Amino acid sequence: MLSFQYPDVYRDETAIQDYHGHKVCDPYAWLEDPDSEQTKAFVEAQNKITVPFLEQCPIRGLYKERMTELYDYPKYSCHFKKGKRYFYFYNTGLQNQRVLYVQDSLEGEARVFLDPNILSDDGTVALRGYAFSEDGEYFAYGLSASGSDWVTIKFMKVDGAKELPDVLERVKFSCMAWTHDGKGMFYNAYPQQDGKSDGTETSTNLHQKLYYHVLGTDQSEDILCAEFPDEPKWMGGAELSDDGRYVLLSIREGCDPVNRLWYCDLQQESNGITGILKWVKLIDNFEGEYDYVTNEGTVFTFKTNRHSPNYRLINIDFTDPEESKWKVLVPEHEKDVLEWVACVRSNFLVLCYLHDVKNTLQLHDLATGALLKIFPLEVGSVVGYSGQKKDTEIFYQFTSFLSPGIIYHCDLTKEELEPRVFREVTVKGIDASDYQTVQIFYPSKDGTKIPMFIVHKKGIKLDGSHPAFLYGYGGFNISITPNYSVSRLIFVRHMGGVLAVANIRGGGEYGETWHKGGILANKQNCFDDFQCAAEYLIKEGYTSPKRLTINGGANGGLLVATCANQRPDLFGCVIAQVGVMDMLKFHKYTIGHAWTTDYGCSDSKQHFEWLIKYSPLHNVKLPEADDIQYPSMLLLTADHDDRVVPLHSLKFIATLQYIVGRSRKQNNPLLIHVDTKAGHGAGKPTAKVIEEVSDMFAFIARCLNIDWIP
Ligand code: PRO
Repeated sequence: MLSFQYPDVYRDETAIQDYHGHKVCDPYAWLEDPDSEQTKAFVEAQNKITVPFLEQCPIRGLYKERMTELYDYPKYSCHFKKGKRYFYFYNTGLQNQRVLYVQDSLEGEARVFLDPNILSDDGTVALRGYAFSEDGEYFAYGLSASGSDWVTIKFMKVDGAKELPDVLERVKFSCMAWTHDGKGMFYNAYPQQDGKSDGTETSTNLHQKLYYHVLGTDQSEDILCAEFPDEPKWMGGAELSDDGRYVLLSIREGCDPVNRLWYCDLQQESNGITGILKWVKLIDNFEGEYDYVTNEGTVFTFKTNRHSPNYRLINIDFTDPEESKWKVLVPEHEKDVLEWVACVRSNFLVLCYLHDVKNTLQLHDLATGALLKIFPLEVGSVVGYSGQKKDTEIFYQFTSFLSPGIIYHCDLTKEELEPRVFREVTVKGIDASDYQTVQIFYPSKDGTKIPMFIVHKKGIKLDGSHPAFLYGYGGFNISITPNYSVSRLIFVRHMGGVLAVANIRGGGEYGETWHKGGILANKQNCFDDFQCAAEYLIKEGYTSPKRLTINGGANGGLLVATCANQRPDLFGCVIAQVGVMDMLKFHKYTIGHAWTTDYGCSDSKQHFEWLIKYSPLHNVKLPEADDIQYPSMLLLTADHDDRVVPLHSLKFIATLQYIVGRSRKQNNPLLIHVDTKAGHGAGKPTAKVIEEVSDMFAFIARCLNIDWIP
């Protein structure tokens, strides 16, 4: 029969909970405890069968070698100036973590400023956030170990790259902002909690507070500047205005792009920062987002979505704060989303728009908002930018599906502006001209036209014979734009596959209306959109059900897992990374309470009724037809993923193996791989990234029996 046997997993049939009258059984509830011998044994047993399966066919080694070769290309970030020096991140190619360099001039020799690689043998300690003092002489940086969201903030004196004694603990989802007097830095921290705080715990994160750390002191001396004891879920991030006069507090609750905005005129403090600041509650509700751009005196420019779904720029004068008095600096565009805006060279605004899922970059006048210059870009994404108000030049990084980055530079002091190539890297082995990217719009179930990028070798016959890899996310106002992925291109070139990315609802591709189209009561829209994408690829002849692989991560993991339950006949392989699988209990762990803005919460009868319909953990069912089985599935998670606690995947795989894996007609494998010293994904070292993609494509290869193409 099969080559391996699924592990014995105890079913606690007494675990029954009542959700507003509906009895729900959770037989693997015990997997919620990561510290138990039972759970440890479970993980060990699952990995024991997954690893040999993935490593059996030599195609994995072929893929790993090719990935190690092709991924070995110089990787730079935009240069950015702080004080009298320039900084930039650079990875020579295969370093586990990118290194931060410093140079005293653009033509000067660069030296290593911060090398995270020497902090661990395996590169599992990574930089997570940083902040330079206004004068650029001091530097704060966060470090996370094993992929955890938890951070320890450390400090350095820039001149000489001197280590300082200051260390801040209990930092997570924190701001980092220095006051311009150079005395200290604002940051967020959570209260002491029982148990561990290393990324392996599941404990809910509440009561985050805003503190001020004076350089040269112990964290126990830190000043508490803002706290919301009556609102446990609020999170207040601080930033200083460009002139350093005001502390702007952005309070968020949940993941919607909205925030309260309070301010503190530092000059009005009785005796400096000594306790809870004299906050003026400018915007004291969660009805809209207000993202600070710059200010001229009391006139503050904010990027907002207040009655502007595609976003716009408005000016609020603190001296005449009523909404009826706000000035619209740059009106909302009928369809293009204003993604972000930066102020540079005092009176210039850099605006980045998303037009049909492709970026555009424009320069505008701060005083009038009028368009001054269009920066030419090919089809793709702007994924990096540098240029603060006092800077006189900008750098920006562009990427696409077929090419790594091109970093451009533009000296804004020249009357005739014209960006110039500053850095460009070419991957030897992947000739971009051999492939093509197309964008099509397909109708979903309800008729809504959804965009989808498709990348493939030029001149293929659309006869349905090609394996395909369809990616999707769908939620949280996140736009899935073009990105350079050598791993995916190896699938195209060496596995003869077709790549597709569906910009389903719930994302931010078409503004807040697109986001609202895939949340709460309408979450099913996401799944319908994605299923329709698969149907489009099949109908048009790009692939066939048995040769189609779907992939998503986190909320995207929820996407592909649900699609496997709803339309098992439509896919051949499903790879769900760090997915949210238990939609009834997600809100109980770590930062999960924040996702209720997209999903709702089971505590509500109304929400429960939406959730129970698509929750992956609660919708595993044998297909009715004798000729339909579940697709091959691979769940990927890690023991320090404190963003989406691994229990989601643990309970889901147990359920799949028991309900579906035991069926005689099920021949496709249902596996999970739980990595160690890793988390959700941010900061994952190069070595691990390579192993992961090798596991993914090896799985696809074995399940669909795809031959390697040298
Ligand atoms: O998608 C992610 O990365 C997690 C889970 C949904 C919200 N944030």
